[PDB]
Amino acid sequence: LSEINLDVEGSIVTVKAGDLFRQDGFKVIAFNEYFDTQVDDVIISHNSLNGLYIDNYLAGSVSDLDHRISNHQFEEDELLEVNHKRKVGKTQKYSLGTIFVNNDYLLTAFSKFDDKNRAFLTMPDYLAFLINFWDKVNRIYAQKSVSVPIFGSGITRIKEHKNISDEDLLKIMLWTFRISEMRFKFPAKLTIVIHKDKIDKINLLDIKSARNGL
Amino acid sequence: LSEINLDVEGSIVTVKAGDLFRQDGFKVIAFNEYFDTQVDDVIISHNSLNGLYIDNYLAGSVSDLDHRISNHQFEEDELLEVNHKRKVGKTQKYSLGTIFVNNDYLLTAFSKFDDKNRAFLTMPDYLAFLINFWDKVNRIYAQKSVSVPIFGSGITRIKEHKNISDEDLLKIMLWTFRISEMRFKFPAKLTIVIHKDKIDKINLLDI
Repeated sequence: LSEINLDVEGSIVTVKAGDLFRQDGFKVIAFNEYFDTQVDDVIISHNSLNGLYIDNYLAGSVSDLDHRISNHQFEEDELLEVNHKRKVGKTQKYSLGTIFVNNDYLLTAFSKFDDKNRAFLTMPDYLAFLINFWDKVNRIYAQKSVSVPIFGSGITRIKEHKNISDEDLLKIMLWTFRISEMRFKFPAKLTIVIHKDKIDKINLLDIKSARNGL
Repeated sequence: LSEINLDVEGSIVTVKAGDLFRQDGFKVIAFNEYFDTQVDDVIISHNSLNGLYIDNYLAGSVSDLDHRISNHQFEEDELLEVNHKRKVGKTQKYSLGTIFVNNDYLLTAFSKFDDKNRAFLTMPDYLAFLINFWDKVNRIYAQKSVSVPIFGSGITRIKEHKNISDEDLLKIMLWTFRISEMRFKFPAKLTIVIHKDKIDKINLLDI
């Protein structure tokens, strides 16, 4: 079984094996809190989806995107404090769930970076990113297709849940999307794209319950 | 029906109709971020579970409790800022999920208060409180009985979710608890208590 459609409180949500970059419509790439763009296996890694987007899929130079983000008008709440101590990498912190749209890609600030440029989140941070993100897309991209990976199944560490399964992350994503879409009467059309090789690990049948919040 | 036991990650979580104050073991009362104690229908309502506890069940004086909390030594993360502008009530703010023990009662910092002193939470606040709260009780009160109400099903307003239902709050509580106990060999023994007048609108059968 490689695809499932579920009714989540009135909206059809699709979970399917595939390649995110082959999806038509809006595609979500998970960046870090600084919206770093330097793929040198030091800040951003070449195996991440964040570095893979920049390496082979970004339109234009990395230097052009940096200036588009630097000269972008983020809400007063989406802008955080500036880490002047950051040695290697950008300095402006952004609040999780922040979205910078770039052609048909939604670059979202997902993971945090510690003093040792390690990608991490706490479970409260993870659930808070999801709720904020789901709010922004259901509000801004109502009725538009949005395709997302399994947030946090890559190198991002969820503190104290290092062994969390992609199947648990997937259920959480559906629980938090339900909480969000239930306040919107025309939410986004959500597709969760699972890497074709990882789909054999996940039992899509263990997830259907999350469409009702359990 | 009125009671169900759920096999959550191997642990049993009881959901029952009844009166929280009649439970054996630990009973959780939700306070605000300042741990205020002035039941006066402006900063703490006399109808809230917070008010009923202080008015009808607090063993000791409110002053004994305020001072005991003041002189209590929380963690460094649990102690946040100090609203000096605070026109009324305590000024020390605590991080949601902080617990102060008071006999067989766990007084936990749950709701936030605004300028008008409205009890409120963002949905990310609510989920963060639960994860931070569950982790504390699963670590400190492992194998001990902890009874709780449905957090958020009272005067507290979850922003953008003014009309969230008690059944939906119960569902959030149950899967945020699962995430928590996941990382504990011996979690706490959780009993979620619903008020008899609300088990009609909630179908524990569904769940």
